[PDB]
Amino acid sequence: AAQTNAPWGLARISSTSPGTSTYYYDESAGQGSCVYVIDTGIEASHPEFEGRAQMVKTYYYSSRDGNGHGTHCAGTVGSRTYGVAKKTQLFGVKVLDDNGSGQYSTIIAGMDFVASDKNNRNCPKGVVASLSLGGGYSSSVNSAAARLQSSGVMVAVAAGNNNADARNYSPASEPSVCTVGASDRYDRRSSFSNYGSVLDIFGPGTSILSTWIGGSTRSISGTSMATPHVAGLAAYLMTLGKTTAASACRYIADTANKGDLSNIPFGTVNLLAYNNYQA
Ligand SMILES: [Ca+2]
Repeated sequence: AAQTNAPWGLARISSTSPGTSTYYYDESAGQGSCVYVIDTGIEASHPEFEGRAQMVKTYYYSSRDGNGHGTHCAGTVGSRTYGVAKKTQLFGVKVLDDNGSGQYSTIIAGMDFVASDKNNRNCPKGVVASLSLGGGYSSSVNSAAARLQSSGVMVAVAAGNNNADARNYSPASEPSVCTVGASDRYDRRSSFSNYGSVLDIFGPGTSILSTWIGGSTRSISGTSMATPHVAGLAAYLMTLGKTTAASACRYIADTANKGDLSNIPFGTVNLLAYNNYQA
């Protein structure tokens, strides 16, 4: 399949080089997979989700996304126009309030929720979780992410937006999950992107168009935006078979565009998420 005039990040994920604008992908499009977006929620009624999104959990007085961040991330995973895996099922877990804040205890509860909740969902091709959030190093937060991964969920987490070594942030610093840095449309490391040995992969993160609340769209930037490209890619690859939750981060790294990004600090992987789709 070919989507013309796609957001640059989608085109990038299916290209051996930067500067094209058509997204190419296998028509299966993540059908039969599921992605949990653990964030401020998802506006499930957005036409871009086509009934494939739903809220499954909140820790606040509402499950509504009153921020937009979660809706944007979900859009990059699986919206019809702005998404990587255009046929995946999207499950919203609201661990962040409408200001985008959340206590680590609530975030941990959300991760353990997903590890159990997947047993209440139909995801024959596999389960992914996208965590576009983080804070300072916490062994408890890292351990929760590790449990989620161990339970059979492909966990993708944002590296963070501090232009610093991600070793000092959680869940970014958890070795067993897939830690995602951000790049721009000219294949530069995004200026805010964290880096370091704990990173596994980079994805498009600067000026990313996606869904927003009130049935709208907007372009924003962050490792928060890179993460759902990788989460969607994992879901897509899992329905193709290609890989599994336990192996998807390694597979994505194995098949990535290599050595193409600029301003990657010595010691950080130079790997850009790539679907290796041959039309
Ligand atoms: Ca990691």
